[PDB]
Amino acid sequence: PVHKPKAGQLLLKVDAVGLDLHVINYVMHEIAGTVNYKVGDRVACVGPNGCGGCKYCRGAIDNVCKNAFGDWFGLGYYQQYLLVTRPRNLSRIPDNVSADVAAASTDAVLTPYHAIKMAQVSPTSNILLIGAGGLGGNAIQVAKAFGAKVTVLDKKKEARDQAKKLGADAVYETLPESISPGSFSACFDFVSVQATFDVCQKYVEPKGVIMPVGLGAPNLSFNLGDLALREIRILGSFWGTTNDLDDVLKLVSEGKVKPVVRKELPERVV
Amino acid sequence: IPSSQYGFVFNKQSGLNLRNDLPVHKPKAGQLLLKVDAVGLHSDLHIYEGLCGDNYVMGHEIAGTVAAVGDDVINYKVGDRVACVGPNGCGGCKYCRGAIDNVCKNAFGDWFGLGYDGGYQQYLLVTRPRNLSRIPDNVSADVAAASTDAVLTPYHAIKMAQVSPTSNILLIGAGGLGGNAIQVAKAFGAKVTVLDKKKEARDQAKKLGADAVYETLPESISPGSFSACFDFVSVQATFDVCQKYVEPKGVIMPVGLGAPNLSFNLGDLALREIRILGSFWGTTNDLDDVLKLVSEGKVKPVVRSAKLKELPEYIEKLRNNVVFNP
Amino acid sequence: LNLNDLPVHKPKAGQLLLKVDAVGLHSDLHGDNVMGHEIAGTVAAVGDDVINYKVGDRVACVGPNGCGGCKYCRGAIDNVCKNAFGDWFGLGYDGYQQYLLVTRPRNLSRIPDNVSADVAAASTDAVLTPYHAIKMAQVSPTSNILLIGAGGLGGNAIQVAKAFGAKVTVLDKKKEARDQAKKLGADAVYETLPESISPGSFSACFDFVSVQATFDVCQKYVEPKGVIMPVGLGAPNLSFNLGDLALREIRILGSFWGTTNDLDDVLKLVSEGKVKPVVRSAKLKELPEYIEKLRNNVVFNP
Amino acid sequence: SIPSSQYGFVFNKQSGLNLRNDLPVHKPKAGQLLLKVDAVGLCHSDLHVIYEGLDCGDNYVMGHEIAGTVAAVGDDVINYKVGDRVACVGPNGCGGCKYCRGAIDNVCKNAFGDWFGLGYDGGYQQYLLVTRPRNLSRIPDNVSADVAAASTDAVLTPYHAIKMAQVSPTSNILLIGAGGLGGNAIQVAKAFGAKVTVLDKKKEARDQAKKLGADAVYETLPESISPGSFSACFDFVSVQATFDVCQKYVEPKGVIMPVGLGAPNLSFNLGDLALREIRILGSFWGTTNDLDDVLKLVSEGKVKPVVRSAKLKELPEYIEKLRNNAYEGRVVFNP
Ligand SMILES: NC(=O)c1ccc[n+]([C@@H]2O[C@H](COP(=O)([O-])OP(=O)(O)OC[C@H]3O[C@@H](n4cnc5c(N)ncnc54)[C@H](O)[C@@H]3O)[C@@H](O)[C@H]2O)c1
Ligand SMILES: NC(=O)c1ccc[n+]([C@@H]2O[C@H](COP(=O)([O-])OP(=O)(O)OC[C@H]3O[C@@H](n4cnc5c(N)ncnc54)[C@H](O)[C@@H]3O)[C@@H](O)[C@H]2O)c1
Ligand SMILES: NC(=O)c1ccc[n+]([C@@H]2O[C@H](COP(=O)([O-])OP(=O)(O)OC[C@H]3O[C@@H](n4cnc5c(N)ncnc54)[C@H](O)[C@@H]3O)[C@@H](O)[C@H]2O)c1
Ligand SMILES: [Zn+2]
Ligand SMILES: [Zn+2]
Ligand SMILES: [Zn+2]
Ligand SMILES: [Zn+2]
Ligand SMILES: [Zn+2]
Ligand SMILES: [Zn+2]
Ligand SMILES: [Zn+2]
Ligand SMILES: [Zn+2]
Ligand SMILES: [Zn+2]
Repeated sequence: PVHKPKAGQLLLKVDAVGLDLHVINYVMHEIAGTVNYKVGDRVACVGPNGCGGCKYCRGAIDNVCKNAFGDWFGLGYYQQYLLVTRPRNLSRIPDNVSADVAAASTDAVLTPYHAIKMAQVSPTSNILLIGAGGLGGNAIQVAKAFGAKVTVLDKKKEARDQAKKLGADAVYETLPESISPGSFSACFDFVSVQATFDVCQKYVEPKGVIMPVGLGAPNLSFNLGDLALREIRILGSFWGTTNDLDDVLKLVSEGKVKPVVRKELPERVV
Repeated sequence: IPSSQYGFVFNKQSGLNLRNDLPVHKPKAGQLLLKVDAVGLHSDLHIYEGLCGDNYVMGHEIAGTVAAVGDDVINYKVGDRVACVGPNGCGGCKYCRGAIDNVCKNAFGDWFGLGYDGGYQQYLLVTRPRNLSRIPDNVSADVAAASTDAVLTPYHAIKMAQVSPTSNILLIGAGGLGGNAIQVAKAFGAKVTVLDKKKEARDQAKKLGADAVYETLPESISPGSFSACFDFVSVQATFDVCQKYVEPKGVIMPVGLGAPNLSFNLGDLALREIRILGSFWGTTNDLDDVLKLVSEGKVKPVVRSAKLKELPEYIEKLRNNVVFNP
Repeated sequence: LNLNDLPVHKPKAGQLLLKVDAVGLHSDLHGDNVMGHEIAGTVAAVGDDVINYKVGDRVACVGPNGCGGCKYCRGAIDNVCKNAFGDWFGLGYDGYQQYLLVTRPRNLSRIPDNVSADVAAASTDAVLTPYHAIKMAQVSPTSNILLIGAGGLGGNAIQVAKAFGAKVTVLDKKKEARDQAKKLGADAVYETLPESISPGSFSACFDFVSVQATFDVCQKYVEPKGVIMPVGLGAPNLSFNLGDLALREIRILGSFWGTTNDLDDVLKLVSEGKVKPVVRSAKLKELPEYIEKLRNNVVFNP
Repeated sequence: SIPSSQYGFVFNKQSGLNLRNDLPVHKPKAGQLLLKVDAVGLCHSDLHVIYEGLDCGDNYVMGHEIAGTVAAVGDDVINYKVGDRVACVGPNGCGGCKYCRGAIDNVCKNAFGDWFGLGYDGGYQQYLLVTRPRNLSRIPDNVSADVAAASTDAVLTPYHAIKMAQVSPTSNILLIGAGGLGGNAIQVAKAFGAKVTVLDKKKEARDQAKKLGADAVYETLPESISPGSFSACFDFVSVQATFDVCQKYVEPKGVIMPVGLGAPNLSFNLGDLALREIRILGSFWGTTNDLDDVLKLVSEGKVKPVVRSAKLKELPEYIEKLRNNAYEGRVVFNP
């Protein structure tokens, strides 16, 4: 029961789609396919699907578009053909990147890329990442590509092992006593419960940044005296922008990031 | 809304000519039709000097009222008052996405009234409504039109230079753009010193709020003491004053077009880490900002109105040294 | 810590001696073994190596008193120097006296000629602190800001913010603070934001109170990508809604006192008439009387 | 122990750079230290001083790329002790002005004419008196003095410029010149994640650029390279012809960094700079924090400066060689 219109629109034949739990009348957001654009172009979808006409979109921040709330690809707006209403929200897949890898890049890589870029990570950064799963594992690779030294905390042995293979410079279950408090230029929390926030706050340096990218609790608290006195910054981050997706696919193209991609959906995988 | 209208079309072979038999386009999905309320008129003269297009309605300073909208237009509705963002960016490239839709490669040759159709007509088809800015209720269409370049352009430069209330700036040339620059810079809280060779421009500069105005900087002004220098003339001599009087780590903005090339002293630029920044027109978001400043009374552009049919008479006048209502 | 035969130190090579002209007095009420952290004076003697100052220079002290040698100080962020914790002027290190030894002259700001020592002293914290926060938030003439709490700091914040060209809305529970806020140039002043103010509409929210309720207003009214600056210290911990912070990309930025360069900036604004701190003068010997008064709730010439 | 006399190379406007065997060795005062020089680099900037009248003062020991070991300290010095290995921050900032306080101690007004080996005494000698020990950076254990010396300028200068340009893993950058500075710039830029294209007029510098990790190296950019396609252009030569290539190939809103000093003046096309919003950013040397960052990159193996050593007495021979562009990479001298 398919669509087919195009006035300022295009038609995308879906080649790969990635797989929500917190969510759980629209087809359900990690999309790569084939058709500023001409038939045969390979493209990936920028989930936040910004309007393109507001101050946020114009802007460089099309991910926080107020007009598109409730109209994100597969989350307000898993199917064989997708009529793309707003072709501005597409990114060209490079020739050497497969549709499967592109699809797996549209969120699992895009999201930590956007946060790392926001934090202004550089080859002198000394960063802490908490949680090395879907997002976290890609965050390791993105961070290393920015030149950073990367320390990973994860409760799960297997995630610690994967983190070592993906290039982390140190991996631990808990930070040992020899790690000085106040020594990391940035802390990225992919878990975001209170305990994990409190470690970011203890181990972030003065003027450093805490990026609570995970969504593990509805509220978090920070110590105010400490945040003020040491000028800590907490920056929210959501998904990514169209330009960020271009950047991600370039990194993936150049071999700097290799996402791990693997419909019994009910039972990252693409 | 009518099916025909009048307007002034430019052709490389025969200049700018009245046509009273022009079509009025129906918007497609994604487009809108603007009823032109005011359209401003030196860049149109440059036309006589051989610059940008071939068979387009001129007029690049445009204010109007949305008359009809296509499908898939959700940001605007009939009756909305809007001003056009001249560079008319594509909206799909990295520059536009971006925050720098003023340097869009895909829109070169497609700017409003300078390659694509503009405001010297009654009804303008806007192919890219993203390139519109809402006119506040207390701002007239005439003043909005006069803001779309004369205020937009210096505002874009001043914002890029990151001027603040601790800035100590030098502006060279207080004419059309320079005078508006004075007002914009004061609204950012800056101290403003103005150099102009013409007595009348110096007088006007005082009236517009400059803190000091001079023909030449006196010997008591220390070299290396201004945080930013904006040069609205841009010949070598005025560049050299910017370079001598800019502070270390300060910025020179050569916003005028008085010479095709300018030289800088390299040892000085390097040692004192001087920055030279190019600036062109402005962005959509800059226009929103400008209209807010105008709305709040912080900037008051100077504008006289006339009927669009009078345009040829005023073109000759400007050529020998104003907005239009269609 | 009490009052008439204290010694006067001779500076070593890299030090200087400051003759105190004015010293300001809330935090004093709240290091071990001279207080007074809002200091203006005149250089009275310099040590052999000192090239940036000479006898007769009028200077104000930047309270955090950074070490000058660490990465934070080198840096541009001398206000968060780890080495100087416990060594701040009048809060761990020695203005409530006639002559102050400045170990570390980099932590001084030249007072402009047309600014009095009294005003300079009242600028060193009451103006410096909100200036530092406003500058960090990158306020501009297009900014639409909310300030909560219009007292000592908040009132100066109003004037600093208006100098940057911002539109300023003030919330305060106390009628008299609302009145002062109106006089100091705020564009709108309220006891509670009326229902007509749209949520998500302010580019920056500065909370000079910083209890939970006041944080929650900042979080409801800050626009996407906007900034919340919890400058007050009204609770030890505050909480934020995560989904909202992430989804709308809100930023919370800590701010502490100010830097040496910020103090140069503040004294320039004061010099140019942009900010006019409110100050009454008295003799330093009167200090104990004014301390009691503020408790049951001014600058001093030694 | 420490001798009371020593040898070194002094510059004077009247008679150029000359060996002297009767130089004093100063005893530090309270806040000072004495550095025994282990390695000192030679820079193309020494040539501008000797042969082009680039005026930095008169009558000082040259050598501005300095690594050594603390030989004695004055009474009040606690941050360093005898035996510490340190490299000098060339601009030798005052520490007390707004620029130094600041984060920009490289453009200190007070220190004009007082830079190590360029107004104040430098490293072409056995023992250097350091008046301001703030302007030192600790050499990590695994970094040799020769490499640290090369790092104080040949690496520091391009690091500072690259950082100022905000190079990232999505940057596509052009570097012109692959000698002392340019070779390091290659490695620094790769550590920031950039794609790097190099131009050099000398075959042996091109060959070295390839070995240092450049993604492309050319004499002249081929036709397949689109104008307006580089996010940043770093010119380590800075003559009009190389500036023009930066200006043709930089993207809109991109940056041109004229780090080299090959002409007294350069010109730009104004219409092009304005229309495409090109930025030209001056960059000088680097800062104390930058040097700590650089030595950490070198220590972590991300940057491996190309350096060959020689005895300080050989300096006049290597000066001639550099003047004729006769070697690649840096040469440093052991006193
Ligand atoms: N901000 C955004 O735009 C955005 C986008 C996508 C996902 N998310 C959120 O990011 C989070 C991570 O998603 P994912 O897909 O990578 O998750 P995932 O399940 O693949 O991985 C979670 C990891 O966290 C580790 N972990 C959990 N609790 C821990 C603890 N207490 N201490 C140390 N390690 C711990 C687990 O061992 C696991 O390795 C989720 O909360 C998700 O809702 C946010
Ligand atoms: N960030 C720093 O570096 C720094 C420096 C100095 C002081 N401070 C802190 O800033 C805060 C204020 O200091 P001050 O000198 O301005 O205090 P103040 O007593 O002079 O002013 C406080 C004002 O807040 C108002 N207020 C209190 N609670 C309120 C609420 N719930 N809602 C609305 N208004 C309320 C009061 O009516 C009064 O007008 C203090 O917590 C102080 O410790 C911070
Ligand atoms: N801005 C600063 O702070 C600063 C600091 C140090 C050096 N410099 C300047 O940087 C420049 C480079 O110094 P260096 O020590 O690396 O020089 P070097 O002599 O070690 O190397 C110069 C390189 O440039 C190449 N080259 C020369 N002319 C060329 C041209 N026209 N086109 C392409 N390639 C060319 C040569 O083949 C050689 O490989 C010098 O001018 C020096 O004065 C500037
Ligand atoms: Zn939008
Ligand atoms: Zn997903
Ligand atoms: Zn575009
Ligand atoms: Zn115009
Ligand atoms: Zn410090
Ligand atoms: Zn105080
Ligand atoms: Zn050198
Ligand atoms: Zn050098
Ligand atoms: Zn200095």
